[PDB]
Amino acid sequence: GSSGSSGQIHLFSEPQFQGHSQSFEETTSQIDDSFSTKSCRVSGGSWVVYDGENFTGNQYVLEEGHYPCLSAMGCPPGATFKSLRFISGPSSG
Repeated sequence: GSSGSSGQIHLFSEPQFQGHSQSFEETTSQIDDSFSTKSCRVSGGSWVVYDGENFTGNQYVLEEGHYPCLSAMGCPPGATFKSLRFISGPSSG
């Protein structure tokens, strides 16, 4: 039906892409032990991170790029993502 540029997100427990790391190619609902994430890495489409489970609560999207810290992403100092939603952003049609 709809296909194009692949998408994926790379989360890192510690800032500067350090410490623990977790990548998600498909839409996630629960994070590994709700492991906090200070830095992330978007690649191919945007990604929404909800502090609540089942994509509930507040949502914070992320453009394509490299986020060394949270500030740059916008998220407040002390946010914990529980669910993820891969955004195909662009679509051929």
